[PDB]
Amino acid sequence: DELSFDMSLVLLTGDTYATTEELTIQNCHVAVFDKDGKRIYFKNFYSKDLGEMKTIGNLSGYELQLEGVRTFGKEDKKVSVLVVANANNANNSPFDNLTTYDGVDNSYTAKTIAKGPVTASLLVKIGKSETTLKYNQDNAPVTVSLIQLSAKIEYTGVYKKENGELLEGFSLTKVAGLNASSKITIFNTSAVENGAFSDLAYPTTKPVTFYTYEISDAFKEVILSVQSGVEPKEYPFPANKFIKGNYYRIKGLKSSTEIEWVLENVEDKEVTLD
Repeated sequence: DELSFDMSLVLLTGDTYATTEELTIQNCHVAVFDKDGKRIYFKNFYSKDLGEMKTIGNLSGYELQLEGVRTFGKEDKKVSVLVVANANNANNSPFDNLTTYDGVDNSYTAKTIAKGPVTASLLVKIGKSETTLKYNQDNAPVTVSLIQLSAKIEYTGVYKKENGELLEGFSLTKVAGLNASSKITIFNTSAVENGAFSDLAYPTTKPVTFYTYEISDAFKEVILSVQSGVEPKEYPFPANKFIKGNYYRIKGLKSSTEIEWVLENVEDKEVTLD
């Protein structure tokens, strides 16, 4: 005795600061679990399966079909669906051998990915939703709201404190302390939860907009090396201020003395300085 369901899945990347690249999903891993956290179904989707990015004004996302989710037929069955976007390998995902959501061995909560945020169009997103599979009844769509597992950081230069005029020079030469490792079951876009850490090199193209996974250690720093004449000076920021699913701007204020740095949380419209 066994019944088979097909689920309609909606992946929402955004609900106007994120670029089309940063909203792109090229591949994903979808996992379905029972009430006890046992994985009953999983599927790895790629660009031909994900289809096109649908957009209705302010909203944007992808539609997916989960064919052949097997149950054992006892009316309604409450389940949860977890989506990990842009972390798959060529033909499979690193999560394929994870048989439980929360467990001691081979679990999604224990899983750490070490592939750092570098490409805007291949940024990892994660989401989880709870639903009920209605037996011998017509299907209904289930939406999964995905968050950005990385933080977005834009260095916008050094300005004159007196008039707000942008100064020439003050080139970003180095960013040290960016994180390339992360947990995949953390969804709070307001608190730092990632305990995983490994060094993420600052690209040789020295970009002004760059990414990192969260850093929980209160003693870790993200250090910016900006030109101040002959030798570039180091400027440290608390690594735990950059939370996943947020966009930040680093601005400096020159006053013929030192530089007064400003950390802005763009979506929240908040600023933090000394």
